[PDB]
Amino acid sequence: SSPGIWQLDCTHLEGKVILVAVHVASGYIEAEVITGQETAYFLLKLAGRWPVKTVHTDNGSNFTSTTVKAACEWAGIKQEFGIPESMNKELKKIIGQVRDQAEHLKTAVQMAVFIHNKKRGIGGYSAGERIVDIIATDI
Amino acid sequence: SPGIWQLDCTHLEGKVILVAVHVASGYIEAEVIPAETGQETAYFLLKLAGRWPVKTVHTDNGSNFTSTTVKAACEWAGIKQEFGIPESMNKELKKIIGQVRDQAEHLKTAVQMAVFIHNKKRGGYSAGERIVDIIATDIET
Ligand SMILES: Cc1ccc2oc(C#Cc3cccc(CN4CCN(CCNC(=O)c5cccc(C#Cc6oc7ccc(C)cc7c6CC(=O)O)c5)CC4)c3)c(CC(=O)O)c2c1
Repeated sequence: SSPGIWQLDCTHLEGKVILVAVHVASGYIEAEVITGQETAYFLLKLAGRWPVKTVHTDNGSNFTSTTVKAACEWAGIKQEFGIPESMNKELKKIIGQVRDQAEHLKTAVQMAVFIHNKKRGIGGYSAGERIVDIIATDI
Repeated sequence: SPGIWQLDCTHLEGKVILVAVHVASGYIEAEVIPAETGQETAYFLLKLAGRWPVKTVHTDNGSNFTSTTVKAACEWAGIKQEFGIPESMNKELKKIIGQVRDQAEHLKTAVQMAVFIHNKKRGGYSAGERIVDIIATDIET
């Protein structure tokens, strides 16, 4: 039972910070180029869109943001340390494939997210379909 | 109507709030645009299409037909912009936004709290469960 289990991490590119959330069971990702207020905002707007019940991070930075805890409490997210970067260097390759189609890094990040979530291998389901499948199976 | 959406704008506290509605489910996506249209709308649409099936976006004025960036995003992501929109849920949303406004320093935070409530509440099924139900019923169909 991992419908609402997510992984949260940072990555960096062109001197900017990319927050990345991974739905662990599906591989589905959401990201944004941005501190604690920013992380809390990102988590709230994630949690309004998917079932978000547990978020795992692997360092201490999110345990020291008062707004992040406030977001956790408001939305009912347990923020837990540990495990339930192949994804960040998979996201970075795609960002590289597209970087010249957009003026802003923002945009190239979101095109890369698009491709990651929509792409297949050939057959089966994309990450975007799996997360919907997982959730639909759930209720 | 799996990938059918309608896009509209609302205003609070001197700000603009882009609001995307998945017509069949009532599920909504919103964001406080710092500016007004243009590359803000194109970015919002690209994010949206990276998350959901977005095939047809309906609007009922001419504003989005005059943005080259919006047109570039429609064609990058495979979204047909279509005019006409044949409901009152900017109304609802601001109702919830008022219920929570004192819980957030920033209007955008309070908008996103309103989206949360609208999508999760009921009863039977919430908008958030329906859009998933509708989409999962479809992949297997
Ligand atoms: C083919 C194609 C397709 C798509 C395309 O698209 C584009 C584009 C674009 C673009 C154009 C212009 C501009 C920008 C970015 N612009 C926007 C505003 N940006 C301010 C951020 N500002 C906070 O993020 C912020 C600021 C302050 C506060 C917070 C917060 C919070 C918060 O959250 C909470 C959650 C829960 C709880 C309990 C509390 C909180 C709180 C605290 C509270 O409230 O109590 C957040 C700056 C940058 C982007 C292109 C063109 C291309 O590229 O070729 C393109 C091409």
